[PDB]
Amino acid sequence: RRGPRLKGLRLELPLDSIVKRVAVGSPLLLMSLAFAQEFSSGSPISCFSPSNFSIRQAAYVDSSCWDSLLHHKQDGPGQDKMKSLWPHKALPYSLLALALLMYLPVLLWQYAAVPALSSDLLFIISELDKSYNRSIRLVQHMLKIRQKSSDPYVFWNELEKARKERYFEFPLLERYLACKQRSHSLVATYLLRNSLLLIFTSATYLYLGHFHLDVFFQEEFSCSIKTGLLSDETHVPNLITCRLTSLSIFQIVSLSSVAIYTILVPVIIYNLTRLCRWDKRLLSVYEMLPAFDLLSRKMLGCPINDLNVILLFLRANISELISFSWLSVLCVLKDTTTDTVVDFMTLLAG
Amino acid sequence: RRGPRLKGLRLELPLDSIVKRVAVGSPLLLMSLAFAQEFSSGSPISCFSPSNFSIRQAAYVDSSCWDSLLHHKQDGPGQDKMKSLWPHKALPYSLLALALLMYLPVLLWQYAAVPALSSDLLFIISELDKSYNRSIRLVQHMLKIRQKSSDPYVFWNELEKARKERYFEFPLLERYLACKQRSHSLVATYLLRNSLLLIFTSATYLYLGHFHLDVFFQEEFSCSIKTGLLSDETHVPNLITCRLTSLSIFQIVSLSSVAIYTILVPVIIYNLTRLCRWDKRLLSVYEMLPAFDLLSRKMLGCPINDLNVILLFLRANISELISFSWLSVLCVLKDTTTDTVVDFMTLLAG
Amino acid sequence: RRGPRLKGLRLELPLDSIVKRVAVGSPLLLMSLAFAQEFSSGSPISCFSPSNFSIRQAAYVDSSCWDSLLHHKQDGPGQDKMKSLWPHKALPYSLLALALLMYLPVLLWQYAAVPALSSDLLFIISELDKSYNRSIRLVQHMLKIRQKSSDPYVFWNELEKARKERYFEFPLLERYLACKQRSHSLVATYLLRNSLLLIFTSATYLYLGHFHLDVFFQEEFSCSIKTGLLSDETHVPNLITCRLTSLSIFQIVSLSSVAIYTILVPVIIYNLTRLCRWDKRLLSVYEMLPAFDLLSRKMLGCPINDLNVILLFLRANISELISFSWLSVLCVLKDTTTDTVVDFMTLLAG
Amino acid sequence: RRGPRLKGLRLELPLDSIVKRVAVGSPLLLMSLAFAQEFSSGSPISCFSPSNFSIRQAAYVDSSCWDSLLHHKQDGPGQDKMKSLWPHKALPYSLLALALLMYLPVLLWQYAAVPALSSDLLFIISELDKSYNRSIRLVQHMLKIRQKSSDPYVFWNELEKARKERYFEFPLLERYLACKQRSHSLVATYLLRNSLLLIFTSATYLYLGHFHLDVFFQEEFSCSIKTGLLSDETHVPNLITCRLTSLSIFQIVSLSSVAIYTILVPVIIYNLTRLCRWDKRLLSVYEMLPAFDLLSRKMLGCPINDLNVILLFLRANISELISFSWLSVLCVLKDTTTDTVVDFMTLLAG
Amino acid sequence: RRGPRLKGLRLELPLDSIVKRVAVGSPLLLMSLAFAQEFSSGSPISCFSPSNFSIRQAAYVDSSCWDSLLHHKQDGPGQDKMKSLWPHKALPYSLLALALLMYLPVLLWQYAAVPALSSDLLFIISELDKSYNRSIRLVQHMLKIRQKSSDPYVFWNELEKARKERYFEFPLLERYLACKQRSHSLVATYLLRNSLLLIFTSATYLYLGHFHLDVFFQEEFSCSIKTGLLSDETHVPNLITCRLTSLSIFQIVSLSSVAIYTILVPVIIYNLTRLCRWDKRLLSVYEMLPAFDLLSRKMLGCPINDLNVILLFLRANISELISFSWLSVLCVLKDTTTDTVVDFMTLLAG
Ligand SMILES: *[C@@H]1O[C@H](CO)[C@@H](O)[C@H](O)[C@H]1NC(C)=O
Ligand SMILES: *[C@@H]1O[C@H](CO)[C@@H](O)[C@H](O)[C@H]1NC(C)=O
Ligand SMILES: *[C@@H]1O[C@H](CO)[C@@H](O)[C@H](O)[C@H]1NC(C)=O
Ligand SMILES: *[C@@H]1O[C@H](CO)[C@@H](O)[C@H](O)[C@H]1NC(C)=O
Ligand SMILES: *[C@@H]1O[C@H](CO)[C@@H](O)[C@H](O)[C@H]1NC(C)=O
Repeated sequence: RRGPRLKGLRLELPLDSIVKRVAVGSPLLLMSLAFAQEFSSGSPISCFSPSNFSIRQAAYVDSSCWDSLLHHKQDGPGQDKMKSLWPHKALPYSLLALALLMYLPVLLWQYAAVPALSSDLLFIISELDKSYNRSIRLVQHMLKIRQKSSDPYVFWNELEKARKERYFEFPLLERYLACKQRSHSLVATYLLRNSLLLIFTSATYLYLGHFHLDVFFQEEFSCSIKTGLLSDETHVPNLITCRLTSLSIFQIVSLSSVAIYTILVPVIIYNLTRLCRWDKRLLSVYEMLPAFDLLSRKMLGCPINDLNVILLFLRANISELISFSWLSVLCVLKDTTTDTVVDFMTLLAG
Repeated sequence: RRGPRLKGLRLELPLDSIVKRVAVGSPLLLMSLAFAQEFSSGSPISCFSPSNFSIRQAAYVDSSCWDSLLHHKQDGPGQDKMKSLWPHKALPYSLLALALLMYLPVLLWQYAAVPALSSDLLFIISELDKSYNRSIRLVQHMLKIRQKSSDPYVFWNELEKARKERYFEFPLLERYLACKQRSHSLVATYLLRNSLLLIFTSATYLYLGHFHLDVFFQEEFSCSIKTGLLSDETHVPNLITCRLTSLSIFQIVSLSSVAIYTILVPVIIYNLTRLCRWDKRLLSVYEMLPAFDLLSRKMLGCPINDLNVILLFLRANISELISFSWLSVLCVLKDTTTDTVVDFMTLLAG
Repeated sequence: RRGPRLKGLRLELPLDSIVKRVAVGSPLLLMSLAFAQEFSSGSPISCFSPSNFSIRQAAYVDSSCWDSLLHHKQDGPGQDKMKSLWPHKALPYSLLALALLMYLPVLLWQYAAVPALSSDLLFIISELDKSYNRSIRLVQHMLKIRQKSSDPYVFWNELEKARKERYFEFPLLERYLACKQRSHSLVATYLLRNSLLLIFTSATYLYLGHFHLDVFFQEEFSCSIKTGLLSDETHVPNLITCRLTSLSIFQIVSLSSVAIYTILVPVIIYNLTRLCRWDKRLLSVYEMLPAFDLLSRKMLGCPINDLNVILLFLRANISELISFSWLSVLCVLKDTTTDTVVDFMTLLAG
Repeated sequence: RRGPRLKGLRLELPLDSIVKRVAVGSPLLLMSLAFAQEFSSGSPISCFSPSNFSIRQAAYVDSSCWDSLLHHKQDGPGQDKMKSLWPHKALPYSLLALALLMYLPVLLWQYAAVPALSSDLLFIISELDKSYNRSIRLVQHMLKIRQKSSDPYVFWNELEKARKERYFEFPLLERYLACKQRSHSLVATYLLRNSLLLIFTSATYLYLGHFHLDVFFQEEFSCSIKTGLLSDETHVPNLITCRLTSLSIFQIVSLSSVAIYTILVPVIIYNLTRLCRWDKRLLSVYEMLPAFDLLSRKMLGCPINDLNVILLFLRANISELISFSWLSVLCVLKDTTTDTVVDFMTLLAG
Repeated sequence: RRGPRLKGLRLELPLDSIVKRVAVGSPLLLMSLAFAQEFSSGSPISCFSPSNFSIRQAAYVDSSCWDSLLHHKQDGPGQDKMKSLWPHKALPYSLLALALLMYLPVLLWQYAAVPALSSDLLFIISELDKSYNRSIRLVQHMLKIRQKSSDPYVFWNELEKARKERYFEFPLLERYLACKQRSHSLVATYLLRNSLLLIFTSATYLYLGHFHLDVFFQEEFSCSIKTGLLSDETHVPNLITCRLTSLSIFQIVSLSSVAIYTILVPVIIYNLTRLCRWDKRLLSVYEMLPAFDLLSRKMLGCPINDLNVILLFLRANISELISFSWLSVLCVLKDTTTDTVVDFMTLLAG
């Protein structure tokens, strides 16, 4: 029971998982599409060499014109003195670099803030289960006392007496939360991961703006082979002119990546903003019970605190641990009420 | 028992599962067929270049004419000044976009309304099994009292006394259903998912009506290569005329998608209408027992309510849980009768 | 025990399963063969273009003549003014449509009549095992009474007394069968599924008689390319004449499908006939036992009733459940008899 | 223990399993070899067309001459007016038909005689284990009386008394075997399956004798393309003459299939003959045991009875069930004897 | 414990398994290599046709010359009037035939001598474990008697008395072994399997000596195409002369197979000779314990008896069953001793 609970513990908020998967898979899918196009077309570019050229000579011209992009510029009939067509060649490599960059912050978070968070979460839930049991066991005596005397004054007095009984409030958790309220490691790692994601998105925007808009269309370009030693060969032409077939795929890939990351920006902004605000209905729900009372009194402090991230993970987990299904219904009963404690105790016993 | 039961709980209905599968598989199947045709034909189009052109020059003409669809229009000998043949090139990408759009509402529903619904279903069934056990436990005393006195007046009086005994009616369920009847999150998500499906179907209709009917046949088109820098090349022709071989596949894909989504429309309309009416024979069947009676008196309210969706999921689930295997036969016995309670109690005990 | 039993419950039948498998596998296998032939031949058709045509122009002619089947009708040199050769191109698509049509009634039956039948079978067998145990429990007292007095008059009197004892006859089963005898959902679904199978078989017959017999042989056909915008090109011929290589595969596929469905027709007719008659030796076998006696008195009514389908499934299942291996031997003993009950009781106890 | 025994029960004998496997594997393996040759050669036939013909025209001639086998006869330079070369084209299809035909009787046997045989076998073995236990339980008293009195007269008298005690002889088994001696379903299915196998073997012999010997060698054949519309084409030759490369593979396949089925004939003859004779040493072994004595006295009748098949499967199964390893040694002891019963009882107890 | 022992029983010896694997896999590996060479070379042979021949005509010549090996001889420039080059074509088929022939005796042995041997082995080991336990249980009394009186005369007298006690010597095993001494089925099957292996090895030697040495080198051969109907074709040459590329692979395959089977011959001879001699140190080791004494004194007759095979399998199995690790150490103690019995008894007790 315990071990399976530890394995099922969540250390990555459900919403951020989709962002991780998208930001790490989209460049990979685009790169796979680029490779598929490259291997389907046979040749990345095709050139219009004279009829005299044999098949081998034409293949040599194609290869030398396609491989001379990273090295020398090539100019089409709509451009200035020079235009750089290199991004056509360095597209899959840039996609690999972008995928690695996007995966890097995930690795940073996992290696830097998985173990402490796991330990804190497991310890807190282990304490909280028995804390809830101990809080519940007094409800029977509370109900008997209420039945004996119906006035509310005695009820409030006995509630105060139970609170002061010192049989609970777990001074361990009080000190632990007091210490955590000053810790900043988890918030630091979270904010750093989000900021890295945003910085890399801006970097991709800059890359696709500086190096892809200039040659976005660039239908054809006039290559040359005489730059090498074979300048005394009159057989070859001077300015063999040709084009590149994967231009449409390049344009698509670029636009698709831009759109995907524009979509992803606001999600990351919301994820970062989640820390600025303390986790409000649930707070009023859990304030009543002494077990959750201790951790609900810390909202006076600044929102940016390690406990805040721990609070987010507790809210994410407790939704499925099992301990949440009861107090929610109990507080729904309280809200509906103009008896409730007796019904809650009966349900818990059942 | 509880574990496997909560694993086996269904949260997507049986009928909507087929629609979800179809609306995401059909576009993928059509895309796979398009890619298979592309890689089987070797080239997407073939052009009738002069005999002087070598193999490499002919391949260059083919590639430049096939890649100049998204960029420039091409006109056949039956059209107006201009006709756009770009939908031929952007078919698989549009199919991918449509598949993602159709899959989006499923993800929205699963991320937005799976956990609350799961918790509500689990709590309701867990309480309902105990409610049924407690209710059936009193049939023995009912039988003894009925045997002692045969008149129906005493039977009715004792039935009222049992109802007022207060040993059941579970004030938890009463207040839970009262709260649910005002909630609108589940109905909102359901209606939003259905409306998204309808809107995306209409969008596909518009896309295939605007950008496929104009060039539905468009056998051939007249391409040109002189638009580039090689406008001084007298060797090449001026208006190389050629065609595209995947026209039949394009026409099929379009018609097939239109037919599939026309088929799917009415199913989604029925799914949306399901909420407009409360789930009648089963209602009369389950009204008798006190356990199901409590949720059977909420029919007065507006049909649109969170409880209605939960009612649908309970009806879908109880049909296989096991709890329904008895009351149906008991109410069949009641219908047959001009003793029945005794037979039902004996069957339950057995 | 109960779990594995309900997993092993059969809800299709041993015979109709083979028809279900064949009616879907045959079109799929034929389509796979057609695709294999298409990808092995490389070119679905080959045309006899002049020697002047280069390789690219010849490939263009092949593609344009093969793609102009579904759009225009081509004329062979043995025919009337015009003949339609489109079924050659639309063969695998028609096979896919036929496979989907064949699979549709199976899905209808599974989604429409699997759950009610499963529940009815489960309840009936669960009650019948206990009924058999209770019935056999009295054989000991019957044996003692028979041993005490050897005359047959007292034996018959005690048999009547046991029948009237009211310790069995399970009024639940009586009313359940009475209600079922009026139900018609299961018979309706069964008849609808079989009728859909027959209608689709007739539709395939019509399709292969209208659109395959006319062009069954159609060795060659005279194609044309000047219909496009190369009508002023004197280089091309006027009426390039050519043939299609997969003609034999087409002929085979057609004949094979016709034969397979002709074989399948009588099986479905027999499946429909199975409902018109109640299942006779087994009835005389099971009449004696009181538990089986109740369900054996309902044949006075029309054979077309919901209970009839449930009776068929009971006969199909009980053959392997275990509850049948004994009564068969007991009734074999009864037939062999000119003691038997004592031997049966001893065997059951052992 | 029981369930695993039921699963491990053999229902197809060990010898006929090899014939079943071979009669289906051989045609499938030959078909796979034919397809491998077809896809390795690239062209099923190659033709010697003039040098003027381009590559496309030569491929057209090849395809039209290879596809005109099933349609029109082709004559080689050693034949009469006409010879039919169709069997070259319809070889893999004929192999598929033969494989399906050979698989059909197996399916008939499995669907028609598996369940009754399984039920009879399981019932008989379940009764026989208890019968053997009861029979051996009396060996202790037999040994005691034999020790008390050494004369053989008292031994025989006590043997007769034990036989008449009526504590065994299981009247159930007697009546069951008496009923089975008249049943003919199992022998009918067995003989029908064997006769179907023999008939299909003879059919293959006829097919390979009528349609393969005539054109067994048929090196080359003179094709023609002018039969179509292009009879005014002076360019093409009149009687293009060519050959087929897979002739050796065809010859092999034919000879191999003939040899395999000639090998299989005698095995099936022996399988059929197995029923004509009752299974003798084992009968003398099992006659002594009272449990096996009952079925031993049933060979007075005709060997062709249902029990004969049941006897064959009992002999096949008991060899591994466990109930055979002891009585064989006991009867070996009896044969060696000029004490043995005491040793057998001690071994059984141990 | 028992069942796993039955599954782990060895029924094929450790040495003959390697011979089986080699003799069944070597031809398969050589066939795979031949097929790989065939599919890597593209054309099994290449011919030097004139320059006038187009590509299609050259391919036709290649195919017609390669396919005319099994039909007509081809003569090279070093040979007599005729030489047969067919073995080049039938090499993989001959390898398949050889593999099937080598696998046949294995199947014969497994189908004909696995069940009886398995039953005998399991029965013998089951009896022998109890025999060993019963024999060792008397060592305690033997030790007590030896301690009471130290003289060897009383020790020998008590040993004889224990041997005559009749509490062991298991007349079951005595009679079983006496019967087995006359059985010959197992030795017959073993000798037949070995003789089949030797005969098939000799057959391969004959096949490779008659049909491979004559044309072992045979670099080239002069083919002809005019033998058909194109004898009036002046365009074709008369005696197109060409070679075959897989000659080296053929030579290798042949030499490798010869070497492998020459290696395998002596191993099979040793396996056959194994039966001629009874298995000697172990015989003296087991001559002591009464459990193994019974089977040790059954060696007086001819070594070729059924028990001999049973003895071989017992020796092979007991090495790992567990029942041998003790008596070996006890007899080592006996050999080392000039005390040994006392030490062995103390070790057993410990
Ligand atoms: C074509 O070839 C000739 C001779 O090889 C050469 O003189 C001429 O320059 C070539 N054409 C071009 C455009 O270079
Ligand atoms: C064929 O080639 C010649 C010279 O290479 C050129 O003048 C002519 O225009 C070409 N014909 C076409 C139709 O392009
Ligand atoms: C053959 O080619 C020449 C020149 O390319 C052309 O004039 C003639 O029409 C062609 N033959 C046919 C049958 O079209
Ligand atoms: C070769 O081609 C010429 C012209 O294309 C034709 O007249 C002649 O008949 C052809 N040769 C044969 C054998 O058909
Ligand atoms: C070359 O071809 C011509 C005609 O195409 C033919 O007459 C001659 O015999 C061929 N050469 C040889 C060596 O056969």
